[PDB]
Amino acid sequence: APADRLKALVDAAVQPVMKANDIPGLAVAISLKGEPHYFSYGLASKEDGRRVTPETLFEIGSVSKTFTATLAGYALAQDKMRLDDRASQHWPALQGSRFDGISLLDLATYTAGGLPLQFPDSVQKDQAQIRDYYRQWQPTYAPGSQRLYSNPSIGLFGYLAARSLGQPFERLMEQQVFPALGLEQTHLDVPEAALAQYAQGYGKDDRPLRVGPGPLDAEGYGVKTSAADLLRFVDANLHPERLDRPWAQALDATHRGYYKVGDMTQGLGWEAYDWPISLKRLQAGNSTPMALQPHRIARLPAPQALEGQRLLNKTGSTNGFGAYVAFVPGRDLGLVILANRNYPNAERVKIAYAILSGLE
Ligand SMILES: *[B]([O])([O])[C][N]C(=O)/C(=N\OC([C])([C])C([O])=O)C1=[C]SC([N])=N1
Repeated sequence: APADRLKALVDAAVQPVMKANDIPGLAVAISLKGEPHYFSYGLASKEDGRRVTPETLFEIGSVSKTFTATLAGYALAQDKMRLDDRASQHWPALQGSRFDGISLLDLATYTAGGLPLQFPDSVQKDQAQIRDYYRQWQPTYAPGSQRLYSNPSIGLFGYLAARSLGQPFERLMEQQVFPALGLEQTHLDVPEAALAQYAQGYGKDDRPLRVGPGPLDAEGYGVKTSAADLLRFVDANLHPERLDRPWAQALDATHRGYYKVGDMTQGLGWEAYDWPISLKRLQAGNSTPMALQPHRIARLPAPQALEGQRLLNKTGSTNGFGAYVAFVPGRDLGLVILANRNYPNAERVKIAYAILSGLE
């Protein structure tokens, strides 16, 4: 009976949304009172008929920001940086720039003063171009005052966290972070031996789309992972105490809220809501206006623990893919939804809300 009821709940949430958004393939993974449950739908590749499984690799886009935040949490645990550091402390090229007056916290939480959603098209994936972009950038408004969701912002946060540890960002993730979290199916650069698992992404007229190189891509949006590995990461977030102590502290650093915008409390990577909350309010917090427009923040007088009666979440998108992760610390409940079409955030949240409501 229980396996039949859980399958009926997840199918009822997923199937109409896959049909309505023409999603070729979708993987669900659920952590429920310490047990994993997987539901796999459709095709990883339409052309070769490869089916989605819990081992299929998807692009998770900005869910990568929670991994970037975890690396910064490790640098914090090691006393190699502090969130109140000026950004230019960690990169001499930025000395004398406006990054002398911008904190690592500002970069991590998109409050540096109007760093845009993307690097401009004039900035290619090239160390000198990225360096020169930051050297010349000037805030539109005071650092710390307005949230503008931004790849160059948290990208530079990750880049500087890696500099504080004295190694390149991609090497630290591969050699230290993924192994510490027990993640063997999680990649910034998918090995040749694993390419057979890499789903195709789909856009307009089913154009094939896998993410191409971009400036600070690894830090902002570069992770490819399976539903099973991403649920292992959610389970690490639900139980940091099970990891070796520096890594427990690194995860805990991603569960601290600094300010509110509407119903959302901003952490490092994770965004949190009170739980329960209406589906419409969870959709609104993950809406296009929240992501694309500047919002004045309401700063907390001290950092707030993102635990208990809360939902922590993150959306992630690339041209071909749409991911969503959510978990409820105080209920030991976690959810991953990975798809190979970039379909609306509101639809991702609709699936998740139906599942989380029915596990409740
Ligand atoms: B992340 O996945 O949130 C980073 N997102 C992006 O770079 C892109 N869109 O950003 C918005 C519109 C905020 C979103 O909802 O993801 C992006 C990259 S390629 C593409 N089609 N969209």
